[PDB]
Amino acid sequence: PIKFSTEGATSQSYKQFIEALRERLRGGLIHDIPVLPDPTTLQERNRYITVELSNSDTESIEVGIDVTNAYVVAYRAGTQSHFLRDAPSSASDYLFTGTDQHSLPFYGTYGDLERWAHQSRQQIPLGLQALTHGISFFRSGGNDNEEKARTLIVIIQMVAEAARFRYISNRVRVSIQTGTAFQPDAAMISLENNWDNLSRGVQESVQDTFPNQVTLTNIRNEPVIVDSLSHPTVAVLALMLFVCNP
Ligand SMILES: NC(=O)c1cccnc1
Repeated sequence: PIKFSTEGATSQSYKQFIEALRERLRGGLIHDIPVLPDPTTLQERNRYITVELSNSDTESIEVGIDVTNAYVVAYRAGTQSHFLRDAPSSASDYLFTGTDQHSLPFYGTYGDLERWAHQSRQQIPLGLQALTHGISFFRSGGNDNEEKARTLIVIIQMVAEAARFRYISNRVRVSIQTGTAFQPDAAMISLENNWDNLSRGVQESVQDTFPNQVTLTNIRNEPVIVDSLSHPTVAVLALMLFVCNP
């Protein structure tokens, strides 16, 4: 059980949490870049992990994560757990099996979460206070589905996206260090939207060239063409989705 506490959290305690998560998720290396396990050769008993997100010794939740794609597929508060509508069928066989499991009304995608939250990622603040607020809300068991979706958007980005992208983990680090919430910039959003694109480019590459060019967006809304392993933005990839072996 990997843990992160918001009580007196620091840039360092958050970084160590993300590092521990990255170490558990890594299935291997491709072109020196960590990659998640190949789902087709992964044993189901090794597929799902739990992360504990706590505000104090008395207030904590857990999130269940699919190691094949780093997706949050479920969360738990006490004796009750809740699974995303499109959770893999096997997720509930391994996660929170000693709870009453419930199906959430929305899919775990940004598309549906943003629809249910009535807010885009760009509009939802991130940082220690947003995470603290979300932990309390899930532990309280409130049935507001709009806030459930917003809370997952926060957790997903501060946990899963941070694990995937050094840019995002560092941005959240800065937020905790400075105690200043932030909204995801166009660079952060573009990375989230192109994780599988970048992973595929790296792994299908030939002579350091991506079969297909990936188009990212930088901080100032300008397109940045990415078609090779040497491209500076490629360094921000901490964990890749498995697409194919070389
Ligand atoms: N459900 C998730 O963890 C998720 C959703 C969208 C993008 N990345 C992760």
